[PDB]
Amino acid sequence: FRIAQDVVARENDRRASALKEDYEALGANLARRGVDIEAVTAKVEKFFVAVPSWGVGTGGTRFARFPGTGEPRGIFDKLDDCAVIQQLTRATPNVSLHIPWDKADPKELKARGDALGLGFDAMNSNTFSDAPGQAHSYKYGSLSHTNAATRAQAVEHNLECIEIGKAIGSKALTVWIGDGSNFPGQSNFTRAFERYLSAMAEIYKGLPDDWKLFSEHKMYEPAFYSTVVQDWGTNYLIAQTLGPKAQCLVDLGHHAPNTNIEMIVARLIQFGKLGGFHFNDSKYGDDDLDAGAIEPYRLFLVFNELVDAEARGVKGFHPAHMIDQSHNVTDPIESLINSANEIRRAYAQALLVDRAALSGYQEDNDALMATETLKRAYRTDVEPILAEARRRTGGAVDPVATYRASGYRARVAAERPASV
Amino acid sequence: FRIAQDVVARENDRRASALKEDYEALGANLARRGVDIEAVTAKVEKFFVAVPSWGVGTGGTRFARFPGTGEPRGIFDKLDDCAVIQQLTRATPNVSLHIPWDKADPKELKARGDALGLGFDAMNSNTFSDAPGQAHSYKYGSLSHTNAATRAQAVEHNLECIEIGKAIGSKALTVWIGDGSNFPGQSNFTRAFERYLSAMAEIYKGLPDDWKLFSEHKMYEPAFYSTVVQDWGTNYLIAQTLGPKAQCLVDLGHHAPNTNIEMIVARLIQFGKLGGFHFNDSKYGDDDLDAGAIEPYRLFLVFNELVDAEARGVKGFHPAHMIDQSHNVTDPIESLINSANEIRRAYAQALLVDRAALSGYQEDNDALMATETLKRAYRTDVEPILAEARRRTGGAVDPVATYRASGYRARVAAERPA
Amino acid sequence: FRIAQDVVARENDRRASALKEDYEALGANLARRGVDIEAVTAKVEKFFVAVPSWGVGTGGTRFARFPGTGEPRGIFDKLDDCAVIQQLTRATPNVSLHIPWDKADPKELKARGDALGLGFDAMNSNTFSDAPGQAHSYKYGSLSHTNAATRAQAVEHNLECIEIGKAIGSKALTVWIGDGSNFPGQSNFTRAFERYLSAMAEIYKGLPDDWKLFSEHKMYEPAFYSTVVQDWGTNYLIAQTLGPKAQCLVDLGHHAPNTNIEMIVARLIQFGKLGGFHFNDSKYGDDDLDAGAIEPYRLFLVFNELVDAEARGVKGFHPAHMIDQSHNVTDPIESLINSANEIRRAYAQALLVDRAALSGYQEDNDALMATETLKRAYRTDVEPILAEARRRTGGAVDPVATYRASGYRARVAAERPA
Amino acid sequence: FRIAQDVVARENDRRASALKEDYEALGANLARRGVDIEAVTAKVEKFFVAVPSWGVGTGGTRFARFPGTGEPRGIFDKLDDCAVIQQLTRATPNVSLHIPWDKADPKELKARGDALGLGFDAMNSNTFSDAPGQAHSYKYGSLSHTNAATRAQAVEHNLECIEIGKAIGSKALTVWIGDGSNFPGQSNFTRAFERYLSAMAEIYKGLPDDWKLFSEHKMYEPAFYSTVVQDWGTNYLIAQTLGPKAQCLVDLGHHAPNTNIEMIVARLIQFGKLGGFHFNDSKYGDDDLDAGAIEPYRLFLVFNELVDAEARGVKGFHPAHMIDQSHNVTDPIESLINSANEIRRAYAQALLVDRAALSGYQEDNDALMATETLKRAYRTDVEPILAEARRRTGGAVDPVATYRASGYRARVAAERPASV
Ligand SMILES: [Zn+2]
Ligand SMILES: [Zn+2]
Ligand SMILES: [Zn+2]
Ligand SMILES: [Zn+2]
Ligand SMILES: [Zn+2]
Ligand SMILES: [Zn+2]
Ligand SMILES: [Zn+2]
Ligand SMILES: [Zn+2]
Repeated sequence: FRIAQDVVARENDRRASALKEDYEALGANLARRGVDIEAVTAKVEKFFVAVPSWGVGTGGTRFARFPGTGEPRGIFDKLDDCAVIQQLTRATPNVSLHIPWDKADPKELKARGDALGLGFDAMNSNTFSDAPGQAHSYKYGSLSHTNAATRAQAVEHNLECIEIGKAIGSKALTVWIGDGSNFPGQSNFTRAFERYLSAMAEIYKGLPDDWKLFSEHKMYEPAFYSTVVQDWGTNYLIAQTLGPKAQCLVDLGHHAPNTNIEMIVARLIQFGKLGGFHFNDSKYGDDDLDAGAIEPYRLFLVFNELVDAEARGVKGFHPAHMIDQSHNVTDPIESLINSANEIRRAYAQALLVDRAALSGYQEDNDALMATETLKRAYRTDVEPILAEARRRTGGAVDPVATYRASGYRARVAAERPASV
Repeated sequence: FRIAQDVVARENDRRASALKEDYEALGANLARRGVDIEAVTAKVEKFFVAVPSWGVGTGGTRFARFPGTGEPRGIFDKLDDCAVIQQLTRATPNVSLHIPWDKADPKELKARGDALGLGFDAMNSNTFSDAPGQAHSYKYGSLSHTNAATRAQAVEHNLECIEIGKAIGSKALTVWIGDGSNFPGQSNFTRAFERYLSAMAEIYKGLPDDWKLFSEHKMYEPAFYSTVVQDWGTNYLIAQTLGPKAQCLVDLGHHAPNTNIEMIVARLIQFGKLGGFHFNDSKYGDDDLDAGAIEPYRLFLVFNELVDAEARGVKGFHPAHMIDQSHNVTDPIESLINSANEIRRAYAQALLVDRAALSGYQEDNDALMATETLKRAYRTDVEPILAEARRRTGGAVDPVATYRASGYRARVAAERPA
Repeated sequence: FRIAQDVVARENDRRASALKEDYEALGANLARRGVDIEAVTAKVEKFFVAVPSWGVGTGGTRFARFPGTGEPRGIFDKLDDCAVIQQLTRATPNVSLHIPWDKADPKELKARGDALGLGFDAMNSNTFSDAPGQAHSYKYGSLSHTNAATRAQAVEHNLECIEIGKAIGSKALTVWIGDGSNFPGQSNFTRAFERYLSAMAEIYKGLPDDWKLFSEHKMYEPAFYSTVVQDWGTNYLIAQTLGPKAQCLVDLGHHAPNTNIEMIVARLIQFGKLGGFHFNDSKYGDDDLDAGAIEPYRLFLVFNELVDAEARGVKGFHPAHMIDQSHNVTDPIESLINSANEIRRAYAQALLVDRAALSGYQEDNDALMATETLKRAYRTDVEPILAEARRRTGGAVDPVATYRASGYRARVAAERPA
Repeated sequence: FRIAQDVVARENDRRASALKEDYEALGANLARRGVDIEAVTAKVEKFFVAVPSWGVGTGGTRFARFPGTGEPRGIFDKLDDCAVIQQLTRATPNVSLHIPWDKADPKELKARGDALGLGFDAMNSNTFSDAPGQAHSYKYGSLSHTNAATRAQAVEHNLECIEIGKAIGSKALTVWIGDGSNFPGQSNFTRAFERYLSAMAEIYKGLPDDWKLFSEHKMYEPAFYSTVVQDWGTNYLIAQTLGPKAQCLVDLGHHAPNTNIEMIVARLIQFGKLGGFHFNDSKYGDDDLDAGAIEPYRLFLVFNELVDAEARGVKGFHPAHMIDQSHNVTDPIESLINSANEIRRAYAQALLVDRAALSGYQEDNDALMATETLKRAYRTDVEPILAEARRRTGGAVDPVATYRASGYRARVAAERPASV
């Protein structure tokens, strides 16, 4: 236990009356709306989202990285911090690894995860940066590089990510590369895409029967003119061409300005190619900010589509969700905790939508009442639901508050010497 | 001849000397670069782009419309003006009609075209506005409207466009609707798209083998929250789903800010779904401005993908090129003329690209030289070639100058009600 | 009374039981946060936003207009509909008129307003479209047109607006123009701005001592390349140059993609040039959609700045708020009603912000808690406070429901032509 | 000479014939247009743009950095590299330093400059990153930070930059900070701006009589929610508040999507607050790509505004232009060489515009001929002019090729230690 259980008990107990009071008042409100709070809380308790191992360390920009105290160094420190998030929120039982950043003895990794109450989600390859001793540089690309040997090296690396994953209980490989161009003419759009497809096919072959291969699109950065896997369009083409085990990941901040992202999610669901959604928020580009800190309604609308599919069924709908953020000015553990909270909030509110009435208003072209139908769910403060769900599953009523009272940050600060 | 042949001759002779000097100098420059200027002029003389019948009249915004003098009244006046663009540029031999705005007797349309020296490009259906006497309003959609009757009506209108088209020489149906929503929840994305797909399939059945069914995506406007056919991604799903004769249409100004459009072009070409282009320029949204008036380089880069397609030997690749612009503050004829000129300008520069050298710099990851290889073609002032091509084919060295020296605007201003 | 009072009371009783429960519960919740739900309600009852006389009529785009039943015709019909919005929501006691659209005997407008329980807000001049019998077209601009006569005509019209407003009680003139260019070179940015400044100076001279002159910026549309008053930066230059009675209007959907609108509001407030805010919502451009229907948090954040201004004790702060929306796919009356409610919602949420706690987290750079302090206020469902505010002031608990139960649309649909 | 003269000579002679044919042809074409080419060349050979010392090193993103061979070791190697750019383009006689990065004995900096034929442009302060031993971190800001001692520390640093500048011949301080917030509520917008204005006033107070203070706006990055100096509006307010010596710097890639940047330039000129223009090119955000590589027409339109200023007779307009770019996938020296060329290219075309005819078309609202009048200039290939200008001033007819023929990169690669 990273956080002392008595601390959690103590903090949860001092707030129990306040929680009960809010949970009952909201229950009566929902009752009058033909909604059983219990059924909502039970689904909220089972909604999980994978945490990225690299998310608990302080992020930065090309201009600077301002570390806080107790920076986790290495996958072990990182797992230890991810455990706090899971313990207090009970919404992140699985961690997503990144190779080579988190390379370590498989057996040791698994053992550490099991001891912490954490599992492992999709593996993440890295061919957007060069590692020491690497024979071929990825400066000009990897899987789509013009040099065959470089592509081969990129493919072999992704294969190794699978072998590591197979050994720790993982069932998928996410592939996000920087590949693209910064100048017009630098790359031949079609030929680079062909090279990419060809290299991905080889990785696809190394896929066990129960594994999936996720490709992630991004409009720009690190490439500033063109990017091989630039949008969900190219992303769909990829998934369809690779096969059944290949699907597309939709990362909120990876789209052009004003893009209707929730429609992209619905389009992928329909054609059974939505592998999963990567949560974060943005205002300008791929800001990788805390989920819901900028546009919480947008987040709700995305979840509205997920819930529609989750309820109405849909062939091939088994999303692998993950938070992908950079925490440059906050305590990384606190931001991930509140972001996971935000993700469950949007989920919970999506569950309140009256699907029948909505469908009626859409059929009648009653736009005002259709949008109002969503707003009724969205405007609902489901915090008591999120907190109770946490309380019933070993979590903290108020995660951040509990995390602060535990002095966890100061503790790892004493154990982890900083640069200065 | 909408324009007096003597006016054309006078204004050409007035610029002949200068064109000879410019053409020979560029000819010499290109020879040093290993390019035969005659081979380019020959290709430029063959590049054509369709003019929109509805682009010959002054356009407007939701705030106002400020018509100029001699506004065309009806499709026949419009064809008369389109003939001027063709006569002077020799690059716009085909007119794309819009129904029901251009509804008229087929035989007459065909005859007028033949007399003016104009053919007919793709037909354009219109279910994004209610025509008088219409049974069902498209207020809430057409091909994807929730009401079955409204959808059938829209389907029927599209089939009718095909009938009118067969009788006048058209070989394609362009489908662009405003279908979408302005509010979250108003529509169910998936079901709306399913309806659209079923409707389009019905239209596909009635599509002749010598025709192409072009669907056109747009991010927003008229719909401000979501649009059924919002981007090329959906456009590809549509075309793929519909059949070998269904292709995607790419309108330059119909994309999200900063979208790399030339890549969209390359992607569609690779999967054989690039039906054609709708040229125009923009800076903010779907501004429908004169081609290359805002970003001429982007226009060159789009054409760079087109010229590369041919070089890479892509089979059956014959995209239909059409200009889709609104002229709110200029003489629609001059704009269209210069827009067509700009399009040909971009194409000619693209032809100057040293494909071998570019391929070499791309393989060796010499980004600087690869970009400079494109710039060397783009920086070349190809006006001499554009002017010569026009001259050798009956056009004007300086189209707009000739157009103004004829007093055509004043003329039709006196023949048409103000 | 446009809406039968028996209906208003019947629909309120029908929901009076559920409301009391929700109200008491929120009251209890707020008390635990050290907030007296009555003080909040008291201030919400006093928050007003003006309604545009042109907003009650169905809006459209350059592609089509899909009118509904009983479309109002003329100012008097529009005032009748605005009265409904005011009666049910009690948040729109003032109407903003637009000339020449609403030109009519001032004495009559004044009387009809007093009878309907409506006042008149800022006047709106119209030089972005031509009226019949107009001597000079505004095709190429109005207050900044190169033609002196045209600028003079634009100035007189605005002066005329001031006069009509002086007779009906208005205290401000709002000037939004389309003036700009669609092509590079068409306008000399500086010369054009100079002309605008000089002309606005003349309109300023016709301002009574207690009036305000509001200049409204807009990035683009109808001008697609450049706009004389393109952003708040240029807007500030205008207000600072004209004088103390000149201020800037910030319209939500008139900004570039991703712009931080709330910072703009704060900057203008800091320098005393925030004349007022124009509410609506958007996703792509100047969509003019219902306020908060797309991005409610942004709406809330704008109000957070408005509320903080009072908290810091900004002197002379009296913004003239107004709704500026286009309703193309819903009953205009219904949309304006929910827009006004959404506005009050953001306002009430802004009031719930624990300023002491917030400044505390800002001071010690506790970003996470600072942002959570806002969220605690924003996430709070204040509908009961809004519904209770309307009930106590003669409005409806569920305005749109009451409106639909009254059958008002069918009524005016019968009294008015199709 | 960084580049041997026999090489520059040989390469020039190799291209003399083609240059002669293209220049004389163009000259004739211009004569037929009523333009004397010699007059353009004479103005072109005197147009200078300052080069950033931090631009001759390979740049990177927050994802990776892929250095090339011969990366400059310190400021002295960097000046050496800038000397090559100057020798070959003859368009970048001045270098802009960045403190503390370029810290060194002012006497030695000045001496190396004079020795290489380089002058020093605007000084650049750095409070967007933490240098060793600071009493306070700029993590949450610098000049607008809530902590008084932190702001005082940033102020002092800027004053030190001025002292170094005065010792080496600089006449200005460029201030660009990262200050802002990544979360709504994190900063009180107004309080932060007030703190920034007060602090900047103190820096202003340290300005010599003939120095200028340039404040540079930027929409986002590193801050992803709000930025203190976010746009030209805020920038104008700053310059007007500080005084006559304070002006605004306009960096191309620092504006929101679709922004009309040329108008901004016009607006700042009209009110006398355009201190200078930082050149680069972009497509998505602050891409910092080679100038004119993405949108050459927009570059031309910016110059059109600069030149129209002289046409309208603006007095005392002497803007301080600088290139501010990041070269992640090219030889920095080559990218800087071609960017400088592109800038002179756009400047030359702007000089070719028929202002007389243009003012006529603007007055009678002939939109079409007005736009075509600019195009007739922009479409003109002025390369021959740029090349001749370089030949006349000791530069190379084709800088990049001459640079490659010299083998300068391999030479410095064998002299400079790669970081380990
Ligand atoms: Zn991701
Ligand atoms: Zn990302
Ligand atoms: Zn189109
Ligand atoms: Zn269009
Ligand atoms: Zn407005
Ligand atoms: Zn507007
Ligand atoms: Zn800069
Ligand atoms: Zn920058």
